[PDB]
This record gives sequence, C-alpha cells and structure tokens, in this order.
Amino acid sequence: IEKKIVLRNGTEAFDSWEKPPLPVYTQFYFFNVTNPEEILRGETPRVEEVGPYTYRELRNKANIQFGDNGTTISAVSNKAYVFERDQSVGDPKIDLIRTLNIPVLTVIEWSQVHFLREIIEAMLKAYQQKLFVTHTVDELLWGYKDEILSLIHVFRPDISPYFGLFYEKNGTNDGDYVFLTGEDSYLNFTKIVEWNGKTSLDWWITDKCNMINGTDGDSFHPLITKDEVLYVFPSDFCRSVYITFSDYESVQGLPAFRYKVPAEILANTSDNAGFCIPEGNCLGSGVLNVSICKNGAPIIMSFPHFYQADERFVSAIEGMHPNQEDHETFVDINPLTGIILKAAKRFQINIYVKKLDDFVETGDIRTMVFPVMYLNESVHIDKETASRLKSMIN
Ligand SMILES: *[C@@H]1O[C@H](CO)[C@@H](O[C@@H]2O[C@H](CO)[C@@H](O[C@@H]3O[C@H](CO[C@H]4O[C@H](CO)[C@@H](O)[C@H](O)[C@@H]4O)[C@@H](O)[C@H](O[C@H]4O[C@H](CO)[C@@H](O)[C@H](O)[C@@H]4O)[C@@H]3O)[C@H](O)[C@H]2NC(C)=O)[C@H](O)[C@H]1NC(C)=O
Ligand SMILES: *[C@@H]1O[C@H](CO)[C@@H](O[C@@H]2O[C@H](CO)[C@@H](O[C@@H]3O[C@H](CO)[C@@H](O)[C@H](O[C@H]4O[C@H](CO)[C@@H](O)[C@H](O)[C@@H]4O)[C@@H]3O)[C@H](O)[C@H]2NC(C)=O)[C@H](O)[C@H]1NC(C)=O
Ligand SMILES: *[C@@H]1O[C@H](CO)[C@@H](O[C@@H]2O[C@H](CO)[C@@H](O[C@@H]3O[C@H](CO[C@H]4O[C@H](CO)[C@@H](O)[C@H](O)[C@@H]4O)[C@@H](O)[C@H](O)[C@@H]3O)[C@H](O)[C@H]2NC(C)=O)[C@H](O)[C@H]1NC(C)=O
Ligand SMILES: *[C@@H]1O[C@H](CO)[C@@H](O[C@@H]2O[C@H](CO)[C@@H](O[C@@H]3O[C@H](CO)[C@@H](O)[C@H](O)[C@@H]3O)[C@H](O)[C@H]2NC(C)=O)[C@H](O)[C@H]1NC(C)=O
Ligand SMILES: *[C@@H]1O[C@H](CO)[C@@H](O[C@@H]2O[C@H](CO)[C@@H](O)[C@H](O)[C@H]2NC(C)=O)[C@H](O)[C@H]1NC(C)=O
Ligand SMILES: *[C@@H]1O[C@H](CO)[C@@H](O[C@@H]2O[C@H](CO)[C@@H](O)[C@H](O)[C@H]2NC(C)=O)[C@H](O)[C@H]1NC(C)=O
Ligand SMILES: *[C@@H]1O[C@H](CO)[C@@H](O)[C@H](O)[C@H]1NC(C)=O
Repeated sequence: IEKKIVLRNGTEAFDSWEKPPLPVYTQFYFFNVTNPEEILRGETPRVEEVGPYTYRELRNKANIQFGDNGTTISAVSNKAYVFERDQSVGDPKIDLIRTLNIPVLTVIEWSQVHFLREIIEAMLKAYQQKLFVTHTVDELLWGYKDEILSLIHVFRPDISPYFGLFYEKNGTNDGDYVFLTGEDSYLNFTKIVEWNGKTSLDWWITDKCNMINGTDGDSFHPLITKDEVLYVFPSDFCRSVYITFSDYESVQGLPAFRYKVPAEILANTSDNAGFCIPEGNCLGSGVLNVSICKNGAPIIMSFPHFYQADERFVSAIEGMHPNQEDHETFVDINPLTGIILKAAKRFQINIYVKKLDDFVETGDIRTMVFPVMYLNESVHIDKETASRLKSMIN
C-alpha cells in the first residue's frame, strides 16, 4: 500500500509536484533550407538538420489554491528556458537558419479566409516580401519584429508586430489548470479536470476529439499496469494523446515500463476524423492541422522527420530521414510510484505551403507540408534522487 503520492501539503508528492527536483531539458533542431530559388520554381526542397540548441528548464507551480475538500487543486505551471552553450552546437544569437517566412504565410491565410479581412494585402504588394527568410535561431525561437506585422499593428494593436515560435513563452504558463489530486482514488492522481475554466475543447469536430483526458504529462498515477493505456494532455499539441506499453526497462536501479506514442494517434482513421477540419478530410497519417489553436496560422504538427507518417510526406522533402530510436516519443515510468524516470518527448513544427496565383511570393512552389523545426523535451533521473527513491520504496 502506497499513496504517499497525493497532492497534500507536507507530503512527498506535493513538494515534488510544486518544484520538480528533476531538471527537464528542451533541445531544438532546425532545418536549414539549402535551395530556396529552386523550390520557388517547383523543385524538391533540400534541407539540413541543425542542432541541438540545448535549454535547461525551470519549473514550478504558482497560483496554488486547494479546492473541494482536498480532492481538487488549482495551479499554473510556469516554465522558463536557460540556454546551455557547451551542450549546444552553437550560439543561437549568431547562428543563422534560412526557412519559410511564417508571418507572411500567416497573414496570407488570414487574407483568404478573413481573420484579418482581405484589403491590407495591399501592404504585401506595396512592400514585397520573400517567402524564404533568414534569421537567427534566437530570433526564430524567442521572436523578432516583422515588417508586415508592424504595419498591421498600426491599424490593429490587438495584433502583435512580433513573431516567434516560442515568442513570450519564457517565464509564463500555458494557462489555468485545476488538477484532480489523488485522495478520492489513487487512479485519478494529478488528473486534469479543467483547462482555462472549461472541461473540454472548442476546436475539434467530434465531442470525443475535444475531450481532455489524462495528465499534463509530467507525471502519472501510481500502480500502473502493463495492460492499461495512459492519457496525456499536451496543451501545445492542442489535443489529448494516449501512450501505450512498449517494453520493460531499467533506469538507474529502478524498474520501468516503457510507454511510447503509437501510430494510431496521427493515423488517418475512424476516431481521428474529427481532427481533420472542416470535413473529415485529412492531409494524411502522421500530421495534425493545428491552425485552429495556432491563431489561424498554417501550422502543421508532426513527429520529427515525419516519423510514423505517410511516406509521401517524407519523400516530399529531401533531408527527411526518420528512424524510431531518434524520433520516437517514449516515457519510462516507475510502475509502482507512477513516477517518470527517463523520457524523450519529441515532435515537429511544419508549415503548409502551396502555390497561390494572387501571391507572386508563392511562385511555382509545390504543395507540401514544410518542415521547420523539431525538439526533444527530455528528463533523466540522477542517481542521488534514484537511490533515494529506491531506498524510500522500503
Ligand atoms: C543556414 O544557411 C544559411 C544560408 O545558406 C547560412 O547563412 C549564411 O551564413 C554565412 C556564415 O556562416 C554567411 O556568410 C558570411 O556573411 C557575412 C556577412 O556578409 C556581409 O557582411 C560583409 C562585411 O562583414 C560584407 O563584406 C558582405 O558583402 C555582406 O554584406 C560575412 O562577414 C562572412 O565573411 C567571412 O566569412 C568567412 C569566414 O567565416 C571568410 O571566408 C570571409 O572572408 C569572411 O571572413 C561570410 O561571407 C552568409 O551571409 C549567410 N547567408 C545568409 C543568406 O544569411 C547559415 O550559416 C546556415 N546555418 C548553419 C548553421 O550552417
Ligand atoms: C533527445 O533527442 C535527440 C534527437 O533524437 C537526441 O539526439 C540524438 O541522440 C542520439 C543518441 O545519442 C544520436 O544517435 C547517435 O548518432 C551517432 C551518429 O554517428 C551514432 O554514432 C550513435 O550510434 C550509437 O548508438 C546506436 C544505438 O542504436 C547504435 O546503432 C550505434 O552503432 C552506436 O552504438 C547514435 O545512433 C543522434 O545522432 C542525436 N541526434 C541529434 C540530431 O543530435 C538526444 O540524445 C535525446 N536526448 C537527450 C538527453 O539529448
Ligand atoms: C487547417 O485548418 C484550418 C482551420 O481549421 C483550415 O482553414 C479553414 O478552412 C477553409 C480554409 O480554406 C475556410 O473555409 C472558408 O472560409 C472562408 C471565410 O469564411 C468567413 O468569411 C465569410 C465571409 O466573410 C463569413 O460569412 C463566414 O462566417 C466566415 O467568417 C469562406 O470565404 C469560404 O467560402 C470557406 O467557407 C475556413 O474558414 C477555415 N477556418 C479557419 C478557422 O481558418 C485549413 O484549410 C486547414 N488546412 C488544411 C491543409 O486542411
Ligand atoms: C478521451 O476519452 C476517451 C478515453 O477513454 C476516448 O474515447 C474512448 O474511445 C474508445 C474507443 O475509441 C471507446 O470504447 C467504446 O466503449 C464503449 C463502451 O464502454 C462503447 O460506447 C463504444 O462502442 C466503444 O466500444 C470509449 O468508450 C471512449 N470513451 C468514451 C468516454 O466514450 C477519447 O478518444 C479520448 N479523447 C482523446 C482526444 O484522446
Ligand atoms: C528566460 O528567463 C530566464 C529568467 O526568467 C532567463 O534566465 C536568466 O537570464 C539572465 C540573463 O541571461 C541571467 O542573469 C540569470 O542568471 C538567468 N537565470 C538563471 C536562473 O540562470 C533566461 O535567460 C531566459 N531565456 C531566454 C531564452 O530568454
Ligand atoms: C483518409 O481516409 C479516408 C477514408 O477513411 C480517405 O477517403 C477515401 O479515399 C480513398 C482513395 O484511395 C477511397 O478509396 C475511399 O472511398 C475514400 N473514402 C472516404 C470515406 O472518403 C481519405 O482520402 C484519406 N486521406 C488521405 C490524405 O489519404
Ligand atoms: C476520480 O475518482 C474515481 C476513480 O476513477 C472516479 O470514479 C471519479 O469520478 C474521479 N473523480 C473526478 C472528479 O473525476
């Protein structure tokens, strides 16, 4: 019998939940575009992998308020990134990556449908823009100021002049959570009962696809069994996800279940039909159109190098060489305590791009899902926390 693991002040679990002792690392990998003018004339894109750029994460919960007798708890997870130079391939402020111009592809999408109405497109033809641009890794991640966005900001202050993939994500949270702690049942430990004051999502077609299942992914309920499926809600992924048992593992001195993300998640099927907007029509297996959660931006999520995806996605881009061991998402969980020992959470950011006759910027470019960057969010238990854990077992 152990629930030493519940969120209650003074307990083992709560302190660890509030200020995680295990350091998490996020490393970024970029795809440098080697043939922009040839792509614009309709040839196959050739890219180059650049990285890692390693950032150590700072984690803790704020806004903590207990609720409902000690069954529920409200919190926000703040997260910050500290760059590690010696563990990275180079200095992200010096290093240049050439890739798609995301701000202008974004406002274009905004023009055809109207998030921004059509009419200020006349900016684009006033100031002509290149589809492929060159910025530093630091500019691409943490933001830079854009010509066209700046011009719009004048008329629409609600719209930011700045764009970055992770822009204004440093030292902030993903929004308001209320977590279900474990004292009604150990099973429902650190389970998510709401996000921004709503119990389900807006975005997806089906009821079911809009469901929020599982934990935030940083931990799991104790006494996990091999047979059972484990649910996660990665907010940034804009949908719930489950992982399934793969193998038995050992991390440090501790036994572990190896849970991985199955191919069922991104496959074009059945249950996943609700993720294809607007009608049940999917780009294919292995991709997720997140435009809805990404502010109307033509962003397509996928796994690194289109791992677990239709091959035509891989074939479309020269330089995509997917493999299981490098690009898979796995989590090694201590079965008894539901604690994560080792994990690699990996996913890719891509951009949908197609030829447009109203926009000369698009040229003759092929219709494809264009890779920009992927990442590995990892954690590894040290031996002093491990051995202390393995004596605490008894
Ligand atoms: C991803 O792919 C992109 C595009 O292919 C690469 O971006 C290029 O990066 C290289 C450097 O790695 C750049 O080449 C350098 O440009 C510098 C800037 O040139 C301007 O300024 C100088 C004055 O300082 C002017 O004379 C010049 O006309 C330009 O106006 C130069 O300063 C560099 O010169 C030095 O380079 C080598 C030594 O490094 C020597 O041979 C030279 O004599 C001199 O010492 C150099 O020419 C290039 O401009 C970038 N291209 C673009 C489009 O931005 C990324 O590097 C690549 N990413 C990775 C990780 O590889
Ligand atoms: C986070 O994710 C990234 C991306 O997956 C990951 O970086 C990768 O690490 C792996 C493991 O170290 C690297 O794979 C190696 O590649 C070199 C290239 O020559 C090989 O020599 C290595 O081969 C050894 O191990 C293999 C295991 O099967 C054997 O097949 C082989 O014969 C050797 O024994 C190994 O394959 C990979 O190159 C990097 N990728 C990048 C882009 O850096 C990172 O490790 C993950 N975790 C952490 C904590 O960073
Ligand atoms: C990825 O997902 C995106 C969003 O989930 C997809 O974009 C959606 O699908 C198409 C884009 O081609 C749009 O459908 C058109 O919408 C426009 C705009 O409608 C609005 O404006 C009219 C008139 O101003 C107004 O009456 C309406 O109420 C709307 O407010 C119409 O002109 C078209 O006829 C057609 O309806 C969707 O609107 C668009 N949605 C969003 C939220 O952007 C995108 O296509 C997906 N990508 C892939 C590759 O599948
Ligand atoms: C989050 O909610 C549930 C997690 O369990 C996911 O939906 C579940 O999907 C399975 C199969 O796809 C359903 O199995 C069904 O069993 C019931 C009877 O028990 C029956 O009505 C069906 O015919 C089928 O046999 C399961 O019931 C269903 N869960 C619920 C509550 O209906 C859902 O996909 C998850 N969403 C995400 C985004 O992960
Ligand atoms: C994200 O924010 C954190 C803090 O909120 C930054 O970490 C600090 O950076 C300053 C300036 O580089 C240093 O003086 C501090 O020592 C850092 N704090 C710690 C705990 O080391 C971090 O640099 C920011 N990262 C990015 C990419 O902006
Ligand atoms: C995703 O799956 C659906 C079916 O679940 C595909 O639609 C089918 O397309 C094939 C073409 O090979 C036809 O034979 C079927 O009759 C179609 N069925 C339906 C219900 O449309 C759809 O094309 C798939 N998406 C992609 C990108 O391959
Ligand atoms: C968690 O506790 C039990 C175990 O599954 C379940 O019946 C209950 O509905 C859950 N509580 C909430 C608030 O969802």
